[PDB]
Amino acid sequence: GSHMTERRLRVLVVEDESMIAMLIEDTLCELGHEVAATASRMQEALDIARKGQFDIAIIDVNLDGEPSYPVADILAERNVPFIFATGYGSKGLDTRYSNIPLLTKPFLDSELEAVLVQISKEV
Ligand code: BEF
Ligand SMILES: [Ca+2]
Repeated sequence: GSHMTERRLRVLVVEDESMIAMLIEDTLCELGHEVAATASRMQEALDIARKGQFDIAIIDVNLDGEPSYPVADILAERNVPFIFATGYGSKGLDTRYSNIPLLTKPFLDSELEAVLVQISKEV
């Protein structure tokens, strides 16, 4: 309807080290998001999952330890509006995006895709 949202856009992207940290400050720089998430954190990672409408969340890296806890995995068995990427590459996350913006944060076409494969969709 009319009463919608335009400032609730947030993206929580996390993983072991901070390689994802500044990797986010650049995303919000373009989107203008309010606050993103850096490094893997069970406390903040829970906010990207329990929120339900946090826009997007990335608890990548699930290898050499499978550090994804039941907060991201669960977030996958149902998949809401968001995106993800880990050593796996998304088994089949079903989001309202298109099942195309997913990966393992290999740094080369990851996060960018999630923001490039969308382009809003208003051509
Ligand atoms: F960087 Be998260 F290692 F996958
Ligand atoms: Ca990492």
